[PDB]
Amino acid sequence: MKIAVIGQSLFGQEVYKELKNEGHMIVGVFTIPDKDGKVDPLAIEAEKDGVPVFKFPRWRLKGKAITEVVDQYKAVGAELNVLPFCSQFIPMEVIDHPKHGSIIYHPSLLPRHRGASAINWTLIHGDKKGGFTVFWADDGLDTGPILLQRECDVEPNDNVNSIYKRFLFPEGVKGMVEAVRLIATGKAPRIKQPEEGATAECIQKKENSKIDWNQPAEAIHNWIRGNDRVPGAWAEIDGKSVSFYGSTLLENDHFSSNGQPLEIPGASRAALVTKNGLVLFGNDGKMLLVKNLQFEDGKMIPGSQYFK
Repeated sequence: MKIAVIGQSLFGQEVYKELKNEGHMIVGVFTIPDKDGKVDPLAIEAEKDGVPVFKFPRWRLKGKAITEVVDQYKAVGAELNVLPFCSQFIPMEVIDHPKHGSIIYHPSLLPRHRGASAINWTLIHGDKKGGFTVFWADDGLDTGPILLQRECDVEPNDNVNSIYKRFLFPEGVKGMVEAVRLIATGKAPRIKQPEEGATAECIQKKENSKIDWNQPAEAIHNWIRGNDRVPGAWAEIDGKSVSFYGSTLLENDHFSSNGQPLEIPGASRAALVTKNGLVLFGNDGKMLLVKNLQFEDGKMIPGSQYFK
């Protein structure tokens, strides 16, 4: 069928590539403008194939759809919109235009974790199960009826990168391909999202990923891994913003060490720089271990190497 891919990232690129390879006609790719002279992976592949690329800065202006860009969109004659990691606001005029409307990839088990940082919140909340949903876009945010859903276990030390690389990305690509298959072959369902279990959270940015120290060790562990790598949980240390990566919980066989104390403003007590990384305390007397630290615009350095 005729598909417009509206989105970005290597995930968007892979979904484009697999749909193409399944015999679908990609009539257009609609992605973000160039930033720092880097073209989005989705745009790179499309161009290589001669598929038309569009890079709208915005689809809307003062609460009204920009007719000139909507018209460019409508001209490619999509029969279905596919939205992998679309970071743009898409007018309902566009969402509803194709005969099959639009499907969206969402990296959580809807109705839980609506919002653009669902992977982060899956981990921040310490969920035991995670996964993704392919759903039909409606006018709300991640509220449309479910086409399909796939689950995975969340590992205790999973960060955003590990669960994304292990499951959400490669199975997510397959799920999108399968969803289009079901649509083409005419049997895709529209399961209304249940009310029970619905949650919605905010977008994670550097600013709001600052560590709140007045939590138990386990919650701090979840906070750090839930923002690792991006945007990077951080705290001020010695006047400067330090980001934390590679968290594990630490309970026992202590205090071997001997650690070198590191004051962290707001921490329940001083941290310990040790051979195995940076030991941090929660407000419950318990410990976590951070393997890697990063300063602003910085390369990562091992927690063990803080004073060197």
